[PDB]
Amino acid sequence: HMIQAYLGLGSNIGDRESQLNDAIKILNEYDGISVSNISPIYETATEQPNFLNLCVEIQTTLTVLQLLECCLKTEECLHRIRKERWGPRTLDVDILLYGEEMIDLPKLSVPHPRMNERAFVLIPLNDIAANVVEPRSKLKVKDLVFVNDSVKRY
Ligand SMILES: Nc1ncnc2c1ncn2[C@@H]1O[C@H](COP(=O)(O)CP(=O)(O)OP(=O)(O)O)[C@@H](O)[C@H]1O
Ligand SMILES: [Mg+2]
Ligand SMILES: [Mg+2]
Repeated sequence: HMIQAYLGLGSNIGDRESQLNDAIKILNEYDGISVSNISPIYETATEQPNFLNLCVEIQTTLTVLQLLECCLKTEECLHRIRKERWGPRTLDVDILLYGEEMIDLPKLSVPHPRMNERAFVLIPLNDIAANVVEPRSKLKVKDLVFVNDSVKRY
């Protein structure tokens, strides 16, 4: 049946905003995934560009492992098609939450085990998932989010 999940997307190279918008486009077009909500974008502040990050709410009929493959194929797709002969990767797609489930595999940890210490994740996530419970801490997102001045709305 249909599960609600949250993804975190980040990019700090090229047309960063396009990367993010293209990742969302691709994800929305996999079978078993539809994008139901999108956070605003945030910028986070040595000489390489700042990250843009956002969070995405999806409704999916996929298993969390199938969802992981979709995320990685999306990273892979955008990367392969980059102009620049080599360089740092263009896009990170991380699974933040999958229902209220906890998953501990070598290849997969959900909830993302570092989300709670990252404002560039929590702040955008709080814009679309304030009342969702993070099952490890058993706190809601809105109870975890904190102010961080280095994270600005873009
Ligand atoms: N919640 C999650 N979302 C996505 N990948 C995860 C994950 N938990 C574990 N992984 C695994 O970690 C591997 C690492 O890929 P990367 O994207 O380069 C880690 P990262 O996002 O750069 O750092 P981070 O995990 O601290 O954000 C993936 O191939 C995947 O199998
Ligand atoms: Mg990451
Ligand atoms: Mg990752």
